[PDB]
Amino acid sequence: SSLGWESLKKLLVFTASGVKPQGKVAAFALDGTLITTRSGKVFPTSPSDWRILYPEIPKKLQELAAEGYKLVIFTNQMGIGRGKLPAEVFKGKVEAVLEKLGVPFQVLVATHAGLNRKPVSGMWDHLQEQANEGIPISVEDSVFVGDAAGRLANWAPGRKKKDFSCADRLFALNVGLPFATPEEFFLKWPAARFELPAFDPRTISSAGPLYLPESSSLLSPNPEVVVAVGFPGAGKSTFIQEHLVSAGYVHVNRDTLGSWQRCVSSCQAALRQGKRVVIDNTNPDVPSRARYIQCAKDAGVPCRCFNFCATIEQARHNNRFREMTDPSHAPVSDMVMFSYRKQFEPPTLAEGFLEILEIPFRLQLDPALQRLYRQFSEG
Ligand SMILES: [Mg+2]
Repeated sequence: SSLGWESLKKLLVFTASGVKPQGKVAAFALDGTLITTRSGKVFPTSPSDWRILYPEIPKKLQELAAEGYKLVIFTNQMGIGRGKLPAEVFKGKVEAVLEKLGVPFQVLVATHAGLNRKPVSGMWDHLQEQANEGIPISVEDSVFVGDAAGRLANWAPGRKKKDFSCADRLFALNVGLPFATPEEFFLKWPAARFELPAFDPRTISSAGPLYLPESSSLLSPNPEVVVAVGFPGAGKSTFIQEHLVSAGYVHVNRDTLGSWQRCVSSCQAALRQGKRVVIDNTNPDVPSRARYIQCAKDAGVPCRCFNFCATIEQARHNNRFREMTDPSHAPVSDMVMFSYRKQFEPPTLAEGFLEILEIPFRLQLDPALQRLYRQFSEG
């Protein structure tokens, strides 16, 4: 009898009869890799809407098992976490697929966004640390096979669409696994052309200066207004807390003050009191920023802009990292991200700023969290 299903926080694991721990793994995505629709539709019409993708598949799997590879599936199924796909039904579909494939598999299912969702390596770490009886797995001798491979359109007849995702290729990259597409692997087709995301989080450094120009000072001894600018999730608020509010700057958040009449009133009152003020908002465009410049000008104090360099990709990456690691994080919607980008006009001295400091996007974190930060986290 099979050890069967285990249900964890944001993970399902199935261990078939005959699964043995091994020092090397041949791992597979499920949908689009081992199976596709029987119906010939892009998306399955029922739980039973599947067939084995290529008849070459079972033979390769038998060869792999005979060579000592532990056969494993790593499948994203966020429809389960979203409530659109019942777990108990998906479990049944998997068991039927495994029956048809005719070999013992261990299956890991990422039901939610976060640490377990490919390309993040959570499922690999669960396999290694919890589900392989303490046997170290040689990543160099293993392989991951999947269809979310970032391929350009037309790698084969009837593939006018590029891959929906690069999550499978990126999962392999994060873990250090050799990677192949189903057609490369099962069919021995030549390598398909693919693209990787433009932002590579492995390139993120703690290095470099905190701000530029370095000859400048983050603080002023006299009243002033600092206007922060940068994507939400860029880490503006954390920076502003650490360096300005800790130094006694009055924190101004337009969102929470109600009107402008009140935001500018707050600013003006702080300035009369001999205080320095920081505007901690996205402030993407000239009109957003002009209200604070005018406030400063009226009070006769300098206005400076702190321009956070994070790109949209870096911001979204940071947002996903914080969602996975920080229980106080307010998740930023893609709606607000792309909205900001639409509105963004870079700050210039012409608007009326005394100076503009650039704040490079830099790695802030426990060593483990640093390893996690350098993982691609979206396909
Ligand atoms: Mg797939």
